Amino acid sequence: GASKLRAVLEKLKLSRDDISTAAGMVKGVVDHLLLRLKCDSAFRGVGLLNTGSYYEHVKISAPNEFDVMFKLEVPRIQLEEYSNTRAYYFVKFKKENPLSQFLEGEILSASKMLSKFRKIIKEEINDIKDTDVIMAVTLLISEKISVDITLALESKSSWPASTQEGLRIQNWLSAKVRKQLRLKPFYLVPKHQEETWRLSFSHIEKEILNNHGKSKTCCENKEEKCCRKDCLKLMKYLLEQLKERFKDKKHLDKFSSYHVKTAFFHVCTQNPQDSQWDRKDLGLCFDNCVTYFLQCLRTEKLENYFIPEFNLFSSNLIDKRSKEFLTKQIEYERNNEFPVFDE
Ligand SMILES: Cc1cc(Cl)c(-c2cc(C(=O)O)c3[nH]cnc3c2)cc1F
Ligand SMILES: [Zn+2]
Repeated sequence: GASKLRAVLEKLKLSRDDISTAAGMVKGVVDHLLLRLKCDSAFRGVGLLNTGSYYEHVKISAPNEFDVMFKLEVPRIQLEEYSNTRAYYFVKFKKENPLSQFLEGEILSASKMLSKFRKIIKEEINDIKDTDVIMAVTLLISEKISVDITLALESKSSWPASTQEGLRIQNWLSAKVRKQLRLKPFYLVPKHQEETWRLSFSHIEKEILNNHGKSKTCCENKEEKCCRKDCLKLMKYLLEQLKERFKDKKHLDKFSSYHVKTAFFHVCTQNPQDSQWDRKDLGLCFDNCVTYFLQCLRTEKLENYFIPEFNLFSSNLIDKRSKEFLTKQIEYERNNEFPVFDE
């Protein structure tokens, strides 16, 4: 039952001290690269974007994966939507800006900026090579710790129209809160071909996770302890284990913590009351997350949390057989009392 899930979470709590030291190994490399990129004309206004829990600047995507986001303040920015994709945009300017070396008429080239960014990193990684670190931009600190670095364009302007019906937290976190979060900046990340940038809102996650209840006092006292974070921790861990178990057959390579997070938060909108997340119902709640995620896998529909018209589970992004492989693996883990959590 819930007892089994609790022992998994307690096991995960002890490995938190090893990924706090690993977060430090990542922070040293990132601070070294930041003062290196800041001396450059193009990356003069480069800064670190705080997205997670460790130092705020470092995030976690898998047992050894780390996510770092380098922001770049881009004032006087005009966005042009690409072929009604709702998430992808061309970057255009409204004077003598430092970003001028990557322009092609009016369109700011993503590949041209990511080339200079990647080269400076590849250059200082060989400079301070007395700390084992090798190669959007992925590094590997001491044959174990993997770190994915992302160059983001910060826009302090209002969120584009595609987001209007996104962040449906009004009935959970409130309308007052949605308005305040929508006052925060948004980020543009190069696309994974065209010179387009994708809307990123990863920085908003830390805001909601540390203030996740309908009640302001959620998880501040024993009498109001919910199982929201625990369901996300268990949903994330389930995929990490499945990805490790089938790293041999490549079908789970496209699926990430991002898909697990999106689906979990959609269940938060679905279940806005803290009573729908009681700590005694850990098993029941985790299953509702598993069921919605399996419904997403089967229907080939997982909506971006900030852009409803953008499908993360589109045939274009992830193939149907990759989705059916995860559907049958999870369905099995559900029908075998989760043996991937065996200890
Ligand atoms: C409630 C909520 C839910 C989600 Cl899913 C995200 C979020 C968004 C992006 C993004 O690119 O837009 C992510 N990219 C990597 N992890 C990400 C997490 C932020 C939130 F505030
Ligand atoms: Zn809570």
